[PDB]
Amino acid sequence: NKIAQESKNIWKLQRAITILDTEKSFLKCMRKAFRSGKLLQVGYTPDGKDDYRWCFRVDEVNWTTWNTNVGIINEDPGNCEGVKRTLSFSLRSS
Amino acid sequence: RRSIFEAVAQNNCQDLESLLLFLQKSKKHLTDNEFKDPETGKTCLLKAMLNLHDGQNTTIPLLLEIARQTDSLKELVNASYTDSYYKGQTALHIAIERRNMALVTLLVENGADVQAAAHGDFFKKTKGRPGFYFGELPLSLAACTNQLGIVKFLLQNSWQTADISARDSVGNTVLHALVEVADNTADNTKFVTSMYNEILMLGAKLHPTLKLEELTNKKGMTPLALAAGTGKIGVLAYILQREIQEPECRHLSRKFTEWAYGPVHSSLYDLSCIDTCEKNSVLEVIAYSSSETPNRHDMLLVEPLNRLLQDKWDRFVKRIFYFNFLVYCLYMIIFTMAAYYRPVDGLPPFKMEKTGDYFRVTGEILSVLGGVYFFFRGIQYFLQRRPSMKTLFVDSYSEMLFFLQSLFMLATVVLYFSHLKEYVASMVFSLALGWTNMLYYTRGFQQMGIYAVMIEKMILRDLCRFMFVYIVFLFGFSTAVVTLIEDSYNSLYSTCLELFKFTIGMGDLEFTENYDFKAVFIILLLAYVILTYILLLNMLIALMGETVNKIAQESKNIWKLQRAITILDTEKSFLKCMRKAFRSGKLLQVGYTPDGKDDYRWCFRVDEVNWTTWNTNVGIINEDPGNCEGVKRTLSFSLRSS
Ligand SMILES: CCCCCCCCCCCCCCCCCC(=O)OC[C@H](COP(=O)(O)O[C@@H]1[C@H](O)[C@H](O)[C@@H](O)[C@H](O)[C@H]1O)OC(=O)CCCCCCCCCCCCCCCCC
Ligand SMILES: CCCCCCCC/C=C/CCCCCCCC(=O)O[C@@H](COC(=O)CCCCCCCCCCCCCCC)COP(=O)([O-])OCC[N+](C)(C)C
Ligand SMILES: CCCCCCCC/C=C/CCCCCCCC(=O)O[C@@H](COC(=O)CCCCCCCCCCCCCCC)COP(=O)([O-])OCC[N+](C)(C)C
Ligand SMILES: CCCCCCCC/C=C/CCCCCCCC(=O)O[C@@H](COC(=O)CCCCCCCCCCCCCCC)COP(=O)([O-])OCC[N+](C)(C)C
Ligand SMILES: CCCCCCCC/C=C/CCCCCCCC(=O)O[C@@H](COC(=O)CCCCCCCCCCCCCCC)COP(=O)([O-])OCC[N+](C)(C)C
Ligand SMILES: CCCCCCCC/C=C/CCCCCCCC(=O)O[C@@H](COC(=O)CCCCCCCCCCCCCCC)COP(=O)([O-])OCC[N+](C)(C)C
Ligand SMILES: CCCCCCCC/C=C\CCCCCCCC(=O)O[C@@H](COC(=O)CCCCCCCCCCCCCCC)COP(=O)([O-])OCC[N+](C)(C)C
Ligand SMILES: CCCCCCCC/C=C\CCCCCCCC(=O)O[C@@H](COC(=O)CCCCCCCCCCCCCCC)COP(=O)([O-])OCC[N+](C)(C)C
Ligand SMILES: CCCCCCCC/C=C\CCCCCCCC(=O)O[C@@H](COC(=O)CCCCCCCCCCCCCCC)COP(=O)([O-])OCC[N+](C)(C)C
Ligand SMILES: CCCCCCCCCCCCC
Ligand code: NA
Repeated sequence: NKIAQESKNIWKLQRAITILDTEKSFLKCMRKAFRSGKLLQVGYTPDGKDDYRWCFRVDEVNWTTWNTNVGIINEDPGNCEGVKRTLSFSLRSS
Repeated sequence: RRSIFEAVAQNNCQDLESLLLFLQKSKKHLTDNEFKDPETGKTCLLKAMLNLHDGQNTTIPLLLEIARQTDSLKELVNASYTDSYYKGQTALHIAIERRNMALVTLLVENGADVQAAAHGDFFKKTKGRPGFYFGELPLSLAACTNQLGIVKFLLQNSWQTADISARDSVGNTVLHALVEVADNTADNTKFVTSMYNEILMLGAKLHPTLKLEELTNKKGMTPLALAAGTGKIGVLAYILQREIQEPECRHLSRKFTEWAYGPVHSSLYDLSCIDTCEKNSVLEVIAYSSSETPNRHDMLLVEPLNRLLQDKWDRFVKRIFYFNFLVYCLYMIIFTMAAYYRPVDGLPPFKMEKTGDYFRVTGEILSVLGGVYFFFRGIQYFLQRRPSMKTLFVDSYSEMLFFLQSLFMLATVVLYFSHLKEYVASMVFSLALGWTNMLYYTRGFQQMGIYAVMIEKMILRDLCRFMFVYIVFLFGFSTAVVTLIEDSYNSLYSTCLELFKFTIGMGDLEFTENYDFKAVFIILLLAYVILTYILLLNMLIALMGETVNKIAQESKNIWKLQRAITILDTEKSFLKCMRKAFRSGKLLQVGYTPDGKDDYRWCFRVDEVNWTTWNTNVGIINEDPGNCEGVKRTLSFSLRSS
């Protein structure tokens, strides 16, 4: 009754140590780890240069915060992965 | 060009007038079409609303001025993305997502078709990829965006009115699209049911002779059946308990009141598209659902579906089901005597000598008939449904075990005429399956049915997890024991068989002296009967208790679905026998159709009592002056007038 959630979270840590050891066992085999991510332009660095980062995408849905004039959206004009986007001349300026 | 999207992007309406002057001197028409952003199809208009600032660019008014003076205004507003991934997303769709009431007004003045189909892959069904499906049409975008002002606008603006009845690529109308977008969360459910009401009410003000909910998409699905086939319980609950108090939108109600004498009030639920209807019944779509199909088990707790099935149960299916249990018991009593009293001398088939040997053949012939019967009922279940390989093994646990029983029967026939003693091997399995399959017929009984659902769940989560680890340990230490044994229990079967005697409490810790190391032999069995008997069996009990605590309500709602599939199959088995299903309802006048004619509907009565809403000047009561079934009523000259 008590260890139901604790056992699920020891499991995910067990699986995690397997994920890491698998990565660390194959620095030579395949190449490294397949990088688990993508190098995306989130914006611009404060010195004006590009801010490219290895970033993980998580689609999310929200039925309460409808309007939310974000602006902080980094590539709105293309609205997905698709092909390369516009970068949205909003907040970024460089 | 390059600088135009730069200037349409940057809110700077000074350089544009210089290019109003430029495009004047060629044509503006193809040149804007040549100034569509390649690889996307963005003319300058779509670019503008993308890069807005506080709800206005201030180039959007100007870019309309370039297009109204100089010819061909339509090809700027009717324009859209050209790519296959945003195919058909006109600039009108943009204003609806960015929640700009104004720009929806501005564009529709200048054309901007309100029926532009946003075909693009971003705008298609779930796809397992990023995207938002709303129904491809701007009216459906507004409904799925919490823009009720933009809904009412696009239907009565002044110039071009949206079509409530129009369909998308997949045939889904707006209301279908309100079902596809639901996600079984409260705030979505609060909304979609609110917005489902308004368009559904609006479609009685405009186009008062349509009945939107009867509209079927490409897959022949209505918004109700699509809510039931896709697991949408909140929308289903809304559509089914729908009561609209407005006069000219009362016929669109679905939960009526027939009388209210004090706290008592008798409600009527329509049964259109729930009972054995034409295309897709809500009971069939719920009962015969694929296994993913979320909330299969909760969609029937939505009133009146419990009472409606419990009505069918108590009226014709209960008396038929108990006859099915009887004829199966007799069948099991007859295949059991025909097997108990089998020949034990010579090879099959076996000639007849005495009268006692005649009775069994009547029991053996008659026993094969049921195997043929339960064999075809499994072929019918296959072709009447076409279940996928997944659904075949994950929710059809009954039909598997009656069909499987049938296969051992026919194999018992193939071998009884092929001169082989292995008919007995199949014949005893068909018995053991058969008697275990009386646990099927515990589903006519609430306490025994729920009991047998728990048996199902225990087998699948608790015992299958158990028997993996137990067989790993068993075979594990078994090999370690027989390896140690030297010349008898020097076998892997007899050691695996002796190590299974421990769990059943029949384990000798000295079933061999034919070894050379005794510490090794007993440390290895103590290791076994601690990690299997003490630990893993008593752990199993602990897991079951955890399970029973959780599946209490889930097992009651798998039971009601089990019973429901029996109700439906009983109906569908007797299209010819009695007549159909006894109709489970009554044809009552709920009111008048908006064209003045009678609104007769097959409706289910539910008496209800209320000790809080005492006064409730309903008016929506449909036959108050007679206050019950009784004899025919007055119809109550209130709200109805025809
Ligand atoms: C490599 C091997 C290849 C094998 C290929 C072929 C495999 C064929 C068998 C597969 C199954 C083998 C047994 C293990 C699985 C579990 C069995 C069990 O509990 O399923 C309960 C079943 C429920 O019904 P339903 O389906 O209507 O319920 C569904 C269901 O709840 C669904 O989730 C709901 O969504 C849906 O609404 C609802 O409707 O209830 C009965 O089936 C009646 C009771 C039956 C008795 C239950 C006890 C155990 C029976 C099996 C043991 C038989 C003993 C004799 C064996 C002799 C030979 C060794
Ligand atoms: C030829 C002779 C053949 C053998 C004799 C049998 C012949 C065939 C017999 C056919 C008739 C079936 C029994 C009907 C009993 C009355 C119904 C009733 O009111 O039940 C009550 C409970 O009662 C139980 O729960 C009883 C036990 C249920 C398990 C099955 C017993 C079957 C009896 C025989 C076993 C034979 C085994 C096989 C033997 C080979 C009501 O049910 P409930 O719990 O309230 O749930 C109902 C659902 N609801 C409440 C949500 C609405
Ligand atoms: C040799 C070892 C044998 C057992 C190995 C088993 C595999 C190893 C590990 C299993 C547990 C981990 C896997 C989980 C799978 C989840 C997906 C799923 O649908 O699972 C289903 C079956 O999942 C099974 O694993 C059942 C497979 C065997 C069926 C029973 C055969 C009899 C076994 C008897 C023991 C003797 C064995 C034979 C004699 C030795 C159960 O999930 P569900 O029903 O969907 O639950 C929710 C239902 N709902 C969505 C409608 C609410
Ligand atoms: C699902 C079943 C439940 C009921 C059974 C419960 C036990 C598990 C069932 C297991 C099924 C396999 C049984 C043994 C193999 C077949 C016979 C054979 O040829 O054996 C050979 C292999 O000799 C060994 O010592 C065995 C080596 C490993 C074989 C099994 C692999 C793992 C199977 C899964 C293991 C479980 C863990 C993983 C899965 C959870 C020799 O041994 P023998 O048999 O004597 O062969 C004749 C030799 N003789 C000529 C000298 C006489
Ligand atoms: C939904 C849930 C309910 C339904 C459940 C449905 C059924 C569930 C159960 C399923 C289990 C069915 C197993 C097969 C049939 C019995 C074995 C057999 O035929 O033995 C024969 C041959 O056997 C061998 O030769 C096997 C050799 C490997 C031993 C491993 C299996 C031990 C069997 C027991 C494991 C118990 C494990 C208990 C826990 C799993 C007899 O052997 P023998 O000729 O006298 O001696 C040869 C010895 N030697 C060849 C090895 C040297
Ligand atoms: C979980 C992780 C892995 C764990 C690994 C664990 C294993 C580690 C251990 C490894 C060592 C195992 C023993 C090696 C062999 C010794 C000799 C032998 O077996 O028999 C000899 C003597 O037989 C006897 O019965 C006399 C006593 C023998 C020594 C007993 C040591 C007990 C250690 C307890 C340690 C507890 C460890 C608890 C571990 C939790 C030979 O004589 P026989 O002909 O066979 O005897 C029959 C005649 N008689 C009836 C007169 C006796
Ligand atoms: C409430 C429910 C549960 C309780 C009651 C359960 C049922 C009654 C309880 C127990 C049964 C008691 C024994 C029966 C007689 C022995 C066998 C026999 O004579 O014929 C054969 C098999 O028998 C059959 O296949 C069935 C028919 C038997 C013959 C008499 C008519 C019975 C009708 C029953 C109608 C169906 C059942 C009733 C429903 C319609 C024998 O075959 P043989 O190869 O010649 O073997 C020699 C046998 N002898 C030497 C002994 C002769
Ligand atoms: C010596 C003895 C003297 C006394 C004799 C006493 C005789 C005693 C009586 C019967 C003995 C056995 C005869 C066959 C019936 C087998 C059992 C059976 O059908 O159970 C069914 C009841 O069945 C019914 O309610 C209808 C009766 C069967 C009609 C067809 C018989 C097969 C003929 C050939 C047809 C070939 C073509 C097939 C298509 C027509 C079970 O009900 P169900 O609702 O189906 O539920 C099970 C299915 N499910 C769980 C998977 C959902
Ligand atoms: C889904 C499938 C398609 C469905 C639609 C169409 C279905 C087909 C239509 C009609 C039915 C016909 C089916 C084929 C029967 C062929 C004969 C036969 O099986 O003999 C078996 C006998 O039996 C035994 O040895 C023990 C009992 C097992 C028999 C299982 C048969 C049914 C399948 C149940 C599966 C259980 C396992 C799954 C559950 C755990 C095998 O042994 P044998 O051959 O007699 O060996 C000696 C004889 N020999 C020398 C000639 C070799
Ligand atoms: C106990 C039921 C019958 C067991 C034998 C099966 C083979 C067929 C027997 C009768 C012939 C049927 C066509
Ligand atoms: Na014991």
